[PDB]
Amino acid sequence: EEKFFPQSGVLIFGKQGSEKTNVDIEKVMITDEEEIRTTNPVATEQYGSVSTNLQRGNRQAATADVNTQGVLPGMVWQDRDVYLQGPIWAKIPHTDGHFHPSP
Amino acid sequence: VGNSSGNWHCDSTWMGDRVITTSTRTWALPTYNNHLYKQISNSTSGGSSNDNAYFGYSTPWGYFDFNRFHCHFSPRDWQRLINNNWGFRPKRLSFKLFNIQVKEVTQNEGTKTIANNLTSTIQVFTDSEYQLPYVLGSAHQGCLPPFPADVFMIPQYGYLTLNNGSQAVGRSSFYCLEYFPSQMLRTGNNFQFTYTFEDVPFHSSYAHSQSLDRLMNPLIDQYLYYLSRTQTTGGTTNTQTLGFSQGGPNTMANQAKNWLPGPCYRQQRVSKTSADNNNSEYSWTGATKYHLNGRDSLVNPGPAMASHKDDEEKFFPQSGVLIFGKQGSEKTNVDIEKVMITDEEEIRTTNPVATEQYGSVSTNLQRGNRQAATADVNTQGVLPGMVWQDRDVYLQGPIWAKIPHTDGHFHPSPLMGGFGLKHPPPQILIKNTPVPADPPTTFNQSKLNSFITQYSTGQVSVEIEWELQKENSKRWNPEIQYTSNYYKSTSVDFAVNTEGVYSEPRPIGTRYLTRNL
Ligand SMILES: O=S(=O)(O)OC[C@H]1O[C@@](COS(=O)(=O)O)(O[C@H]2O[C@H](COS(=O)(=O)O)[C@@H](OS(=O)(=O)O)[C@H](OS(=O)(=O)O)[C@H]2OS(=O)(=O)O)[C@@H](OS(=O)(=O)O)[C@@H]1OS(=O)(=O)O
Ligand SMILES: O=S(=O)(O)OC[C@H]1O[C@@](COS(=O)(=O)O)(O[C@H]2O[C@H](COS(=O)(=O)O)[C@@H](OS(=O)(=O)O)[C@H](OS(=O)(=O)O)[C@H]2OS(=O)(=O)O)[C@@H](OS(=O)(=O)O)[C@@H]1OS(=O)(=O)O
Ligand SMILES: [Mg+2]
Ligand SMILES: [Mg+2]
Repeated sequence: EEKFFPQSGVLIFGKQGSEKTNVDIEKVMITDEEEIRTTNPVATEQYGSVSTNLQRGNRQAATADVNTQGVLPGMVWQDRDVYLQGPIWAKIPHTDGHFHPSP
Repeated sequence: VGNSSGNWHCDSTWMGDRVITTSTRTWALPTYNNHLYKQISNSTSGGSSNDNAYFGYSTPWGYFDFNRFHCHFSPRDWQRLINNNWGFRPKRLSFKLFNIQVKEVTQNEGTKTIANNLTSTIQVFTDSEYQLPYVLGSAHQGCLPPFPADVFMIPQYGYLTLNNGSQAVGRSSFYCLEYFPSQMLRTGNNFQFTYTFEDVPFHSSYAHSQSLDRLMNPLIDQYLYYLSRTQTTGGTTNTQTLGFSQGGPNTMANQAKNWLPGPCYRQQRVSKTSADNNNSEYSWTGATKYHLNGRDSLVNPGPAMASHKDDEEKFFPQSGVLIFGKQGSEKTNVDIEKVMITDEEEIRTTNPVATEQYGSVSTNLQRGNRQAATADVNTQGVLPGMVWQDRDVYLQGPIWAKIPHTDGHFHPSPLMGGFGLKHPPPQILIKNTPVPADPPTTFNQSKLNSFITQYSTGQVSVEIEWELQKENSKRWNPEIQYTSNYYKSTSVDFAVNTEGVYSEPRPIGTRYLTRNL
């Protein structure tokens, strides 16, 4: 699925000589993430499917779809890549509640 | 008898990075259930279903309720701490109870007389191993008098175990503290012990200067682009094109950010005015609640959230924040006139608004034939890239809590705000020595029930050492501070009405000092 990519999911880098607006795909270099398809799901894709209520001998068994999700124990992933044509490090917000402050 | 136990030591001190304070007060200790245990389950409930099920007992003993601030600190000092330091935590603690006085009481023909019975004694201890159900942290009332001169009584003690509504599973334990060591103490005999905390992140007592959405410079743009043109507004043939833009000093909303708002949970937006609320009883129905073993229940005093957005003073989460009735509030249906609802117009920088939606996500997969769907997202979970700040302090509230000794826990920061500990300060329990009344002259197989109604008093000492972080910021402009309104009022704030009974005009938070995010 090279054609499709997250609308705002990844990064965009215009080749040398790009104006400020409405430039075309001809100029930028969109970041393909066909690499993490091992651990991390696809944002453009659904995530899972869960039970809707409680099937029974009279009422049919429902199966709800799950697009958005949260985190739970038993989950492992890998943050975004590097892209030297991009940022190198970031700044963590000095607050109290933070989690896996990976950029 | 011919000697007192300990002076009255109750003041505050600011040695700088530390601040020691203690509160000396007096109490009273009445007998209970006539020194008898009880089995309190939904058999004494009288109404509730598997929703308010409870199976526990009632111990004749009592415990201490000093888990608050307005009862440990004075108003001014609180102000002192708040307006000066960014963060703080508790370091050391001590406890002393003495000058005990037992007074038996006879009741001859409605004509009762209170004499003194020094011959008696008392027994009290502390649960270090945390083998007893931690009760505090539930923020039950009957706390130390948020005032010094007034004395009070120690609340009885009762706990609960696993239960199947009106009954209990075998896995429903049973406890009896009288199976523990207790510093048997007679009058004239003093009592003291010592405790120390462990490391805990200082409650971030500060307000942020910027916001997640606005932490980026304006004068510049982002060499990074984004999809700002799905179609081509080149006329009436708005085909499917791909225009892109960068960090517009105006399009900063569409700009690029690296962090994300903390987790959330959708609440029901109510209002302080009446006519703004619909006309239906959703207090227990249209409310935000969870489910557990059928025992469905609320999901607050809180969540990890901020009350509302800008200029929405009228609306507040239904059950999102705390509620504190001014001095002199009954048990039910009192009106908004009495309580002091907690406004959270402070965290609108990091944490979203529970009464508000959270986000909006793609529903399926747009295409040239089928339209692009956009689903709404009220509830959420947590993910990397999320940062927030737990609830505030509210000295008219809890001070710390108790972490459940389990395996799986996460950011055990309390939902009632405050501090959590894997090994919290113990629970103090006391009882009056069972004085068996006149026993039968001849033998009897049964046990003794007859006693002498008696109680005692004494002084509660509690040294709380404190750590702090003061504002070192170069905020050129005068940040905001908290101060009693400088005008003239009839009854001064936190003052004693002409009847000695004093109250608190308003609740107080910490996030005051403008700390750069
Ligand atoms: O307790 S639960 O609501 O969770 O559900 C299990 C039992 O509830 C029923 C009936 O309710 S009861 O008053 O608690 O006994 O719920 C299911 O049916 C009720 C009304 O149905 S019924 O024809 O009288 O049995 C509906 O709603 S409600 O009770 O929640 O107000 C529910 O269905 S619907 O999708 O709105 O049509 C349904 O419950 S649920 O929404 O799935 O939770 C009985 O359900 S049943 O198993 O499907 O028949 C259960 O009791 S039972 O008599 O043993 O069946
Ligand atoms: O594989 S997916 O289901 O995820 O979707 C992409 C392709 O599936 C279609 C058709 O299905 S196929 O049998 O796998 O080739 O799904 C979309 O349409 C199907 C039935 O449509 S169609 O007219 O025969 O093309 C619907 O359902 S289902 O296949 O899941 O049972 C879906 O639509 S609906 O909302 O229920 O009406 C729809 O898929 S989805 O629910 O969005 O996942 C084709 O979809 S399309 O791109 O919208 O046309 C895709 O294949 S395609 O032939 O290349 O288009
Ligand atoms: Mg239901
Ligand atoms: Mg589908």
